[PDB]
Amino acid sequence: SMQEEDTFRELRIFLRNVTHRLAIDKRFRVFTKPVDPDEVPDYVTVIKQPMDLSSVISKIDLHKYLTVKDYLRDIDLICSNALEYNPDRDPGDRLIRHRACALRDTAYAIIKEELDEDFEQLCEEIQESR
Ligand SMILES: CC(=O)N[C@@H](CC(N)=O)C(=O)NCC#CBr
Ligand SMILES: [Cl-]
Repeated sequence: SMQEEDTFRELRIFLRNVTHRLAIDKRFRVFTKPVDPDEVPDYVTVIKQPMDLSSVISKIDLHKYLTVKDYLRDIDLICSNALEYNPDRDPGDRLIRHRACALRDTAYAIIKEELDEDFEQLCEEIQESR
């Protein structure tokens, strides 16, 4: 229905705003664009589902997220990809892990404070009805 389409549009506006707030944070610059294959030729071979915030915006606009849970799965990938690709004890890898964990924690904290649970439940029930 049109009411359902209005629900999903509101979801996309909410998700674009959360993603923009993460993307303008200087800590998260490395996560704003795909990894450049030049600098990192082994990336695309180790990490089977690369994800970054530009890809998340593209997904929102392609109507790929019908619930906040689906969006958080991709935020979780940005975090877990960095834990997997940069697991060493040296400071460069520790800094990327701490930034990727902080992204994830920040997205979850904004959603805890600003997503109404009944709005998410509605999205879940429309998605399940399709
Ligand atoms: C290269 C690397 O090992 N670290 C990555 C972090 C990552 N897990 O995507 C990085 O900082 N951005 C890509 C580049 C380059 Br230069
Ligand atoms: Cl830096």
